Amino acid sequence: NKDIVTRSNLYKKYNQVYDRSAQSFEHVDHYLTAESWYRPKYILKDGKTWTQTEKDFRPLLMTWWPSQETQRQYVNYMNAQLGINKTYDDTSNQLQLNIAAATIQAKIEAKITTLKNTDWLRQTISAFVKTQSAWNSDSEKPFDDHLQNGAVLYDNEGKLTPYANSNYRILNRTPTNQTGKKDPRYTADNTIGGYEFLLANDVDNSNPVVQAEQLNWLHFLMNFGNIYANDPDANFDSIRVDAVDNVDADLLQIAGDYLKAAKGIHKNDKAANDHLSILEAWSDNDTPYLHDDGDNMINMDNKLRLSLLFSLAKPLNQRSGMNPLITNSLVNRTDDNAETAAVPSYSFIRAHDSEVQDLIRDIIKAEINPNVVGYSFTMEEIKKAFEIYNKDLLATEKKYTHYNTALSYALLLTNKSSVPRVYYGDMFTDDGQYMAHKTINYEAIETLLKARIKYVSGGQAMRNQQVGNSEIITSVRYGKGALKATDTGDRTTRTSGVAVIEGNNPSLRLKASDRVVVNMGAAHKNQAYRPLLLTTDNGIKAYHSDQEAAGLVRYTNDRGELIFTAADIKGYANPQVSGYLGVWVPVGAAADQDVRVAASTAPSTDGKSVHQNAALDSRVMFEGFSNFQAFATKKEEYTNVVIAKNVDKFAEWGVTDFEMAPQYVSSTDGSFLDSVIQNGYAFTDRYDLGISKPNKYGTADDLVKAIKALHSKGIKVMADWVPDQMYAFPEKEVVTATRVDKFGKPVEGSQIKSVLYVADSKSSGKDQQAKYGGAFLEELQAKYPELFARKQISTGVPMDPSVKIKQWSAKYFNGTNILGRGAGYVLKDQATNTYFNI
Ligand SMILES: [Ca+2]
Ligand SMILES: [Cl-]
Repeated sequence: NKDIVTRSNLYKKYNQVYDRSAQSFEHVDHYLTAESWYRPKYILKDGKTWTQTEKDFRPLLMTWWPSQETQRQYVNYMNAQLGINKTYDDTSNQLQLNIAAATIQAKIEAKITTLKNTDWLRQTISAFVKTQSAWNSDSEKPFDDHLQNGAVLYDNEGKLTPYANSNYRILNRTPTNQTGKKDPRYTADNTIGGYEFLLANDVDNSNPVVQAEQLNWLHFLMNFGNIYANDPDANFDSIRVDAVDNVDADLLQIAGDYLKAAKGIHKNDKAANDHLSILEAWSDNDTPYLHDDGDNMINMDNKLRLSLLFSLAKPLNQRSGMNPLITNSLVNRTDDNAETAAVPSYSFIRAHDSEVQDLIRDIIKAEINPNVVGYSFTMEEIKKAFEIYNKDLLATEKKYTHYNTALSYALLLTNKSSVPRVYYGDMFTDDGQYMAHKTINYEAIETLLKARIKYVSGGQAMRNQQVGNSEIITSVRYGKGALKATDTGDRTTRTSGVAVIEGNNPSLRLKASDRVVVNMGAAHKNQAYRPLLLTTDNGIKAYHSDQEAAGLVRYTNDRGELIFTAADIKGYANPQVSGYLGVWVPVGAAADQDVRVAASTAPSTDGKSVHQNAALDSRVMFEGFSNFQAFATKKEEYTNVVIAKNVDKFAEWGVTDFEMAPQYVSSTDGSFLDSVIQNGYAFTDRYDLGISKPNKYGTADDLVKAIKALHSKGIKVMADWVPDQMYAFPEKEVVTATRVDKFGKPVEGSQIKSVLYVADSKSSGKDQQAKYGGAFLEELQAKYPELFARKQISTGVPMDPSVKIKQWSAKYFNGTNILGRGAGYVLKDQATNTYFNI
């Protein structure tokens, strides 16, 4: 318990602790750590004269050691640090070691007076502690496939840490596994459809008090303008649910219920489309889960992503056939004639995380360091990887980066029955200042986005034709008002629609007798067509008007068929195309032609909130950041400042939904990619949206101006809801902990098995969390009582708003990534085998 901490020290009555008080020890929850300092009764001032101790704290390992072997190692170490040329071996006795320590002590106090400070000794003792297997990674091994090498799970009933107890920490309650059993309804994924421990400090989203706080935070983000700036035009309109497969899926009912109660998205498409919210949910069970739950949010179409990636973007010898582009999707686009698609979705080829950091890892693991752990890169590894990356982008033969980006975007931006999401890093450089440098594909993508507003409407037909040595796909939109190939349309149908012709093989050669006959639809008999995009020897030629293409007009026949031959279609191999891209639009669309349609106020009657109809198809999502954006050097280069200045560009592209980066002030621990490039996903304060300090994207005021500028053009703005984990807490806590895998299963024969461990898991209690934490739970329970009545699926009980989280503490977390502090960091009395409690 509390004894006296010392025949280990022969200056025992000088070096013994000032008093029996707690104020004379650097403790964590009244326990002592190998790095704990204390106030002795006397200091050996300048290693000369025993002086009698104000702010004169000294290391405990100066005068106390857990084992005699540790004293030896401490003597050997500090001898080498202070220039004492003498080591002591295995057979040395206790008197020799005590005199060695009572010499080290003297020279320590000499250097404290010479150097006039103590930092050097903090670093020297820390360094010594990290050499001992019981106080470093050695006792935390073996490592597992956790992104940060391993995790520890906080025990629900800890006799020595009752303040860290919980009746919850219910793990792996993914949408698939929400009830603690695999859902029998969803068979596309044989697994439990995710895992609890992803990164850093894992928030216990099974805790009813934490569930209430996540809703509190959700309300805050959807009212950020009203709350921060008393400005109702600066609110986030929508959310992205980050890391769905790594959190308790009760948050999906909580967020869906909130959108229904607060925004009325279930009433009609106008409400739903004004607050269009998305998941990042990787399991193939999550889409059908979300559909049954009421389409309160939309998921990615992961099948179409993989179809694009493997048909178009992969290297030439790893490339699949093209037919997946038609059939391997939530929607079979062979003949899509539906007023409303069965399931709503968003579609993409890349995102901030998907096919960016994966490519940087491939480059690092290849040409620099093969022992890289997950995505835990150093900034130097990143900077040099990007020299290889940026050169590969402009190569015809790419070894690392995507082929056929423009072919992918031609399908994404003409496909029916999905909301396309354009990735920032496909129009601008993944690195560098925001919107500073255009990619070689910027023009093609910009042309398609403007064309989409003007031409892309009506039913869809995709065909896969075997011709010459290879294959092509055609994708057609029949024009506004023409759902079917037989619809003869009105005037606007005639001057809308589009044909996309694509091949994914550079050797594609048509025989002289080969015809590609593309049915444009019954509205397009005997009609002039002109190119929008054509593949050339060196890249892609874009056509910004009918007149720019005046020389390349061709005609449909009396059956409404465009016909192409060897003269028109062949394989190419340049930095932009590896195969063929041709895009054709009808001649004579007015300069201001817009075939998009607004969401109706008519009541929804199918029990779903979001409907993949012409109104949702008219939307475009923009992922408005890159992980590897440069840090701003001046205020004009801040992302949110550039966004406000360039908002006219987004409206011109038909961006309806601007997905902003997470706006939380980033932690700087560098324990993951996210906390090295400071994207916003690694944070300590959920409510610090550039308030205490700028985020990577600017000040809180810069954010407010960015949201208002986007709102000024009718553009909705999405907040990144990130309830899975938090990084780099400033206050230590002692927890009873067990070494686990990412699923929370206890490991082999770990020395960390219901033992004390020192976590960084307490917030300051003086941050934005302390101000806004649970601040809106009374307002929410008053307006929307049904939210707090619902018995959540994973727990069987409602959210508990009776407690407010002003300070994060281990009792609200499942556990943490291993911190390299070891299984024995909390000091015991050698004799009693008892943890020191003060
Ligand atoms: Ca989790
Ligand atoms: Cl259909």
